[PDB]
Amino acid sequence: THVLRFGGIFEYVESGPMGAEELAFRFAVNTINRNRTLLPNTTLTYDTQKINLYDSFEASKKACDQLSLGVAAIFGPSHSSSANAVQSICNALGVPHIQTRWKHQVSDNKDSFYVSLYPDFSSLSRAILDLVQFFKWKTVTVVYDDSTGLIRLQELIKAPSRYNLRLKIRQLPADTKDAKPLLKEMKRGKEFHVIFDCSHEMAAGILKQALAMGMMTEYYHYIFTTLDLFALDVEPYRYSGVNMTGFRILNTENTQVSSIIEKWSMERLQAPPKPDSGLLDGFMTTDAALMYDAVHVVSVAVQQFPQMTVSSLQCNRHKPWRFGTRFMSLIKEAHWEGLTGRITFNKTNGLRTDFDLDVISLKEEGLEKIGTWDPASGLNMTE
Amino acid sequence: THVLRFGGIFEYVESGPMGAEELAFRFAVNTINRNRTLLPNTTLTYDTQKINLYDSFEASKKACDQLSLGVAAIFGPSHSSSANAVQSICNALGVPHIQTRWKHQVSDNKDSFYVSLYPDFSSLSRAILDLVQFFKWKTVTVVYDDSTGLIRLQELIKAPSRYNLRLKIRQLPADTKDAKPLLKEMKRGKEFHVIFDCSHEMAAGILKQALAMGMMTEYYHYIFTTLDLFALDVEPYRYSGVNMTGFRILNTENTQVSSIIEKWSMERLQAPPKPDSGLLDGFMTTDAALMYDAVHVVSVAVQQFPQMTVSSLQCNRHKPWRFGTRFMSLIKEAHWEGLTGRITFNKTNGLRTDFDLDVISLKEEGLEKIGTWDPASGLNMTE
Amino acid sequence: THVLRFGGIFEYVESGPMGAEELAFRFAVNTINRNRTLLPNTTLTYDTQKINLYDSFEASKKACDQLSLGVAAIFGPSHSSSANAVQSICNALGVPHIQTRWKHQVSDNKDSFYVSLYPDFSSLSRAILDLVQFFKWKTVTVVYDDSTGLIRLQELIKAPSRYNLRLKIRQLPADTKDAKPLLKEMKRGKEFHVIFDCSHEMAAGILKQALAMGMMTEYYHYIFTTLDLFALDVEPYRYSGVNMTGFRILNTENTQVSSIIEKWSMERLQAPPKPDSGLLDGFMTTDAALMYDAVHVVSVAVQQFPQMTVSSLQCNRHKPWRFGTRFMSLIKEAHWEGLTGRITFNKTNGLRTDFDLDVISLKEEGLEKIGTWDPASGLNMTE
Amino acid sequence: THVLRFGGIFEYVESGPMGAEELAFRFAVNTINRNRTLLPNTTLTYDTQKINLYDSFEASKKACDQLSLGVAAIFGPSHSSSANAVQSICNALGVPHIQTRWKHQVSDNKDSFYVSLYPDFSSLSRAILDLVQFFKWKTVTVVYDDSTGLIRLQELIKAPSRYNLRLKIRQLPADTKDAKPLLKEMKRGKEFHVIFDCSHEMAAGILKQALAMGMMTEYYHYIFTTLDLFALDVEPYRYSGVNMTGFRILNTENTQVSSIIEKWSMERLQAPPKPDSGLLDGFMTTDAALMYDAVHVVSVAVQQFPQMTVSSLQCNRHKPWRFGTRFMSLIKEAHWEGLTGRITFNKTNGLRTDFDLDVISLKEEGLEKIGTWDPASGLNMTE
Ligand SMILES: *[C@@H]1O[C@H](CO)[C@@H](O)[C@H](O)[C@H]1NC(C)=O
Ligand SMILES: *[C@@H]1O[C@H](CO)[C@@H](O)[C@H](O)[C@H]1NC(C)=O
Ligand SMILES: *[C@@H]1O[C@H](CO)[C@@H](O)[C@H](O)[C@H]1NC(C)=O
Ligand SMILES: *[C@@H]1O[C@H](CO)[C@@H](O)[C@H](O)[C@H]1NC(C)=O
Ligand SMILES: *[C@@H]1O[C@H](CO)[C@@H](O)[C@H](O)[C@H]1NC(C)=O
Ligand SMILES: *[C@@H]1O[C@H](CO)[C@@H](O)[C@H](O)[C@H]1NC(C)=O
Ligand SMILES: *[C@@H]1O[C@H](CO)[C@@H](O)[C@H](O)[C@H]1NC(C)=O
Repeated sequence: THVLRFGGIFEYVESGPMGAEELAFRFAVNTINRNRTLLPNTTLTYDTQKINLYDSFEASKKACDQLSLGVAAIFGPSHSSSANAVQSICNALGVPHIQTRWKHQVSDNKDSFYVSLYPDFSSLSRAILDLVQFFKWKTVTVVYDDSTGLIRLQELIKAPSRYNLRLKIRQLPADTKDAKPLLKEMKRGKEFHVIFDCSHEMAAGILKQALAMGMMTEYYHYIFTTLDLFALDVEPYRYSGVNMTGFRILNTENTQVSSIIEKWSMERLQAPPKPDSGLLDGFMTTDAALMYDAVHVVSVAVQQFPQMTVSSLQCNRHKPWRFGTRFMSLIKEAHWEGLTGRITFNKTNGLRTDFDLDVISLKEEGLEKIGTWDPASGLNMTE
Repeated sequence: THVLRFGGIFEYVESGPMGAEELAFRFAVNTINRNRTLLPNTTLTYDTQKINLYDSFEASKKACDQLSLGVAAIFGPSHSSSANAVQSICNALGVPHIQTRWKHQVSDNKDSFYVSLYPDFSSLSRAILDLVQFFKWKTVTVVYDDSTGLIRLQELIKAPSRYNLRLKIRQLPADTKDAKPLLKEMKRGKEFHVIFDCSHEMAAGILKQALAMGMMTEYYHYIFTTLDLFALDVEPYRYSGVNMTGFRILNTENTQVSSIIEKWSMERLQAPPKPDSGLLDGFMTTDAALMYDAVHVVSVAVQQFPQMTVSSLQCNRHKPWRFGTRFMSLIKEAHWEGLTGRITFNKTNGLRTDFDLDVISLKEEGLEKIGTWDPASGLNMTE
Repeated sequence: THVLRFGGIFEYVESGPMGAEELAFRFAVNTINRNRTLLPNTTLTYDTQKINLYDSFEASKKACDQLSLGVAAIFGPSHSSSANAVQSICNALGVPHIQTRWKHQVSDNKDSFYVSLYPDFSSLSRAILDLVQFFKWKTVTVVYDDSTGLIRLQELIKAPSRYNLRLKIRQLPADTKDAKPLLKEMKRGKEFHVIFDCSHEMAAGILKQALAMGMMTEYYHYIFTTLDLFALDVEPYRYSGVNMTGFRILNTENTQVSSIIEKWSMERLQAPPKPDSGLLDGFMTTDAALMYDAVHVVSVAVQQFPQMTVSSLQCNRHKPWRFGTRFMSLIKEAHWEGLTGRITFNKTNGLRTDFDLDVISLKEEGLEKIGTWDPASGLNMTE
Repeated sequence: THVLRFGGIFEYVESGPMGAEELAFRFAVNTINRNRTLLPNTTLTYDTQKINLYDSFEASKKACDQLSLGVAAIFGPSHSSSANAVQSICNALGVPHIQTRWKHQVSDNKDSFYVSLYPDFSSLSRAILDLVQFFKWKTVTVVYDDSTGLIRLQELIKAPSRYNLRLKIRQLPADTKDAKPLLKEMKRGKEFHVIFDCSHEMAAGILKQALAMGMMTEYYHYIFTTLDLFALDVEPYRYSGVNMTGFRILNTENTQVSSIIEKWSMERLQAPPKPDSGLLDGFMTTDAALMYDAVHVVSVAVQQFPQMTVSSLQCNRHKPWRFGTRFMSLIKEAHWEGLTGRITFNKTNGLRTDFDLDVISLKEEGLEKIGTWDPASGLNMTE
């Protein structure tokens, strides 16, 4: 057999229940080592470690401790500041780094030992621009959460340079969950079409706030850049007539993915979120799905090269892994059809710039897919 | 008494001369320890270390090595990826981290042991917006270089939501400094009023291709976010009739600052003499000036804290510096009349938001000051 | 094999290489000597002399010294006063005088033993007038350098009487090359269509001054009366948008002429262009081309007239040359397809009023022929 | 005693005895010697040679023959082509040259042994411009015969660049006195104000065709740049009501000048002017006056240089004249006052630029003096 171990750095929430990404990582390794189809002899081992996600030194220490122990891959923390340091450590010591969240990559950063399964926001911004094109929008407003959102929507912000759009870029107030003043100053300008660049939780929050204000009508259209739009309590919004739209990468249409999501929902019920939050119950966040997909993709990559040996690399001396370049290359060339559709990393840099999105809009019966999106092909509306 | 040591994580050069920031750090250390008035019974010693600035692991190792011996304050690197890791290390070990270049601040980063002397772009973008309001501009063409530039100037991009401006965001090519297609696109669109978010090295090149494209005429107006506009060889452009507004925080109008600049030029024994870069020769860059001011500000803060003994801190066992809190508080509330002017740091965060800018513009006799921008009083552009 | 001597007077260069005209004369003599098709049973030798080009006494003394030896034709100086003196001497002694530069001949002069190869500025100025008609110009500013430029383009100056133009004649500042005040006056007068009458060196200087003055835009159109427009380094102006226009008599399009130009450039190896001069390196000026063509035309003329034993001509005795009349008639009626196209001398006067010009213009890909001009056919502007 | 003789080169004529220039030269030579006040012990002797004025070889040979004999100074030919050769010979041999007619000056010709008594056509053109500004002209038609007229009236032609004058440059037909087509073109062009740069005989002819065309009305103003306008037969136009205007340097309004002119007219009894020519009778043209004044200027210069024993310079080998430099300085520093008013030579040029004109216009009588022009003050229009 094998004692292959994957390193995982996740958020530390002592007061609350276990995190979604870490629980999905455990679920994925359990599925991999239980299903007698992938990695028959190899059995995955847990090396979960918890950090605060906002202290790069703690994450660096945890990653160095993991690499000192037997670890074949690092599943990076979902924060830019921590993940940058973690991938720098991994690149220096040659261990592959896997990221399941978007991190702003510096153009001059010469790091090669990292692959991110979150869809690249260049392609996602192109998809949002294609949505804006399809609706014949002229004057639009963008409402982002963090300054990095401007980076996440640069291919859409740059559109008026070449297009005839009219961006009215706004931002939700920081350190405050109240989006009421922004909506108040937004209604005065008659902003019919709005693009929201916030997380699904705060997207639901601002939707509830707008409904309390009576903002949305039959004449208001919303596009959400979050991929967790399907996991929203849209029942208060069924017949309101709002033209809500968004993207979704979790391939819930496939029966296998649906069964996996249902098993996730029934297994993850120790401490569900509060019902008065605006999110459903039988749902899987796209970050958990991407963690599952990442574990499976790394399992596929290691399957083709079974002669690996797990080392005890130390951070004190830069010792590249004996098999770190080959494993990294196979991970970058690994293809797998999983929860978030087809996974294919770009060869130039390790990112998912080729993915299959589904455009889900608010019909009269919940949120239903109205087409697909493929970077090679473009918008594929069928209805 | 005893000697006092400072951190010196700087750029690494293969075979060329030391960088401007490193030389400014050394020059400042020499200035304080050669001056009787500043720290009479105290000697300043430098511990400069060279890194790639794009290897967060290398920066972390250098910071840990410096803190393993006596270092009282780390003047961290000049890149976001490395500066974040060094800042996290300094916060964990309770040593002040003084940074002289801009870096995106995460909204949920709980870091208290860091001071930035770069004029906060939250205020400098407001200054650019005040200029474009002064010139009665109804359409601008904000042009940036790196995606982080969007994070830099966000208070200027959110202007159409409150003003009647028309922004056309554009990005310079990343493959090479060949902006001729971009300048041709700007010329075709009759976009005369342009804002450049670049560096002086890149701004000089962009001006060169703008002259090559005939874009420097009596109709075009360029506003530069660079604070090194005075360091541009504007002889070919001064007679073109084009007015190129900008800013300058380096208080070159003062006589002590001018003398220090002259000494800097005299001691600069290795400068690029190539007559094709578009930059002048006898001028101190704003980054070197900010590093000089950083050393001086930390010197002033040290003078207010006698009996401060520097200990040896190990990254393996997280043990905060005993004198870190008092020294950090003294650095935060430190006022100094340095080369960049008044140096007062904000109290809530560590950023420098209150600074005295000097708006400059290009006339037939060169680049000359045409006013002064102050956050408290706005633009005092009355000549 | 009858021997033959060709007299020539050229500029005296105190140091370095000799003038381009003397090099062209020597190269043409060598080419005729090595070619057996031209002048088969004969030979050509040269008797080059050097003068200041401004001392008519020196030119007269050199011409008399050459006439003391047996010379068949004198290739006189390229300056008005010295050329006039040598032409009078040759007309008195009966030997032909071959001149390749424009020189004002007074109306009542009766000299017959002289022929000119420079395109007469009564047909060429008519070509600039035809270009002005084609461009539909209504306001034109003619800018010349020397006082003899008005007498040169007199047919262009006398245009408003017979057409509808707004000539605004201006003169380049004498004793200096800095035309910044003149260009500022032209810009203040909104004079966008300018016809420059200056040498290619001064043309390049004025182009540099206008680029520094912001006059290199799509608004400004410059017509150059110089025939060496191909020798200007238009790298900084091709992308500006100026539609620079001019002529080129040098038949560079031909393969034989291109081969001869390449041979001349390879043989030159002398007088490298100044880095900031603004001219090109491997291009031959039209003056050297006309000297080469003059030697070839006189070789053709003497080919048709064998047994011409050149005798000694005494200036003091003043005995006309025995073969002078018929040899000069043959030169005047000679025909030759040389470097500067077809070389046909007028019958009434010896000037060259019949020539083919290649109207070239500046595009984004450099200068390239855009039409053809012929005194009989007129403009044939077809790109 | 100390005998000094002057050499002169004039026109060769066969019908008339000798030209007016030589008449004035002989009159001056045999007047100064008789007047014992000027040159008490130095008899002036004329050495007259006659040339074709269009053969630079003949003029050069005659000048060399004269310089072989003892000659203090050469009174060069009244042409513009042989005068250049003679002045070059004089400069090379270091002998003063005196020119009484205007010839085109090469910009870079380094000659310092010539003085031109003809009022230079750079102050005369400014006088014409001041005269047309005084009359408040807007449409001006410049007419000339010799192309060199463009070089002469270049300051007048360069007027539209500064002011609003609309110059319409025209040229009289060459080799033909039937100027009717030009006058018809004027009639069809409705050109009312004309500036004639033609000789007095040609001016009278042009006035004759104008009267034949009925163009001597009250709406037609004629400015004549010629200084011999007072010599015209204006009786047939005296009551025509025209506004004919010109200039007059020949100070006829002086007792001594009037007596000298009367004596010259009395001596001129060999060839009366043609009765049917439009010219007066018994008058002295400005060229003869300039020659007479030139001889007196040289006499004043030699007054202070009484030791200049003439030499026997040969043209075969150039030998500078020992007395040439100081005699030339005295020539250029002689403020003699004669028929053409105050005679002062420009130190940096040698030409006469500071002269005193007297504006004359047609009235009920013949050409009364209506003003005075000086280069320093300006147009002193008193009338
Ligand atoms: C909103 O607009 C979309 C765009 O076609 C449409 O499919 C949807 O039915 C609309 N919803 C309404 C009108 O409630
Ligand atoms: C959409 O996708 C299908 C298959 O996924 C493909 O055959 C088709 O060409 C695409 N485009 C359109 C417009 O249907
Ligand atoms: C001069 O600067 C002003 C800014 O007040 C600008 O509006 C104008 O276009 C400039 N003039 C030029 C570029 O000729
Ligand atoms: C602007 O500056 C001038 C000169 O420094 C000063 O007199 C004036 O009071 C200032 N105005 C302000 C600060 O509002
Ligand atoms: C050619 O010149 C005209 C001006 O007559 C100008 O309008 C046009 O743009 C020019 N063509 C170019 C620059 O390609
Ligand atoms: C212009 O030149 C072309 C040759 O390219 C010729 O065919 C055409 O006839 C010419 N047009 C004239 C002479 O009008
Ligand atoms: C002009 O002529 C008058 C004639 O009386 C004279 O008094 C005056 O001094 C002259 N000059 C000026 C500048 O008026």
